[PDB]
Amino acid sequence: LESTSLYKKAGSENLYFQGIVDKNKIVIPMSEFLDSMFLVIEKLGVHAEKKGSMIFLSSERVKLADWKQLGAMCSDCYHCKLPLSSFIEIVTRKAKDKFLVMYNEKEVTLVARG
Amino acid sequence: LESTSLYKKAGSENLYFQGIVDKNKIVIPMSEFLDSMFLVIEKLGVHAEKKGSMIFLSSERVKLADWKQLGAMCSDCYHCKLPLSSFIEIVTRKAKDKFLVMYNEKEVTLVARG
Ligand SMILES: [Cl-]
Ligand SMILES: [Cl-]
Ligand SMILES: [Cl-]
Ligand SMILES: [Cl-]
Repeated sequence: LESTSLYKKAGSENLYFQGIVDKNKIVIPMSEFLDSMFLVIEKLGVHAEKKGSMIFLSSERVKLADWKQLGAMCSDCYHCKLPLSSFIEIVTRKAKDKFLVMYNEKEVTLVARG
Repeated sequence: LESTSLYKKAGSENLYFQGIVDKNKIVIPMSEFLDSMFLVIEKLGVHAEKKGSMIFLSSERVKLADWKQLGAMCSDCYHCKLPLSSFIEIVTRKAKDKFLVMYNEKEVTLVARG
């Protein structure tokens, strides 16, 4: 019931398939990265959309208190927005065990740690 | 009188001095990067501050129409805010002639093109 928790469980399998995979990095185009990450939380009834460099979240069921706790700007329990970079940092938190995460408006780059 | 124009004129000299400079990359900690970039526009009376993952701009003199044109959310001609990533992309536009620009909450990395 915390939608951000769904990221600790979803593999980087998503990002592997969608990205360009090298020995020591994976590069994922931004729209494909965001599409995959948005789809993860769609199962708790949380809808996500990008407009500009902001991510907008809204939910019919689940409260978004976890997103607010992590920095999102919410108008109520069911509607929040947050910068693209904050969204990327949140959803890749578990991937940081194995990868440096960096990005720009074009793409997300995960570099194997070492 | 367009404050974003001041970036086309300010060298990467700033970033070299503040960063860790290697043969094919420069890595600049975020607070030092933003401090240098904020200082650039301070000369047209534009004040800049980071809070969360947002950059807040306000000006006593110069209008901020150029920032608005580039995506900033403005309450009037003299007050705007924009996501950190959008700010980074804007201020490094001229550096993109020589460098890939990428970043995260920790630091900005410029990789020599080639
Ligand atoms: Cl954990
Ligand atoms: Cl857009
Ligand atoms: Cl130009
Ligand atoms: Cl802060």
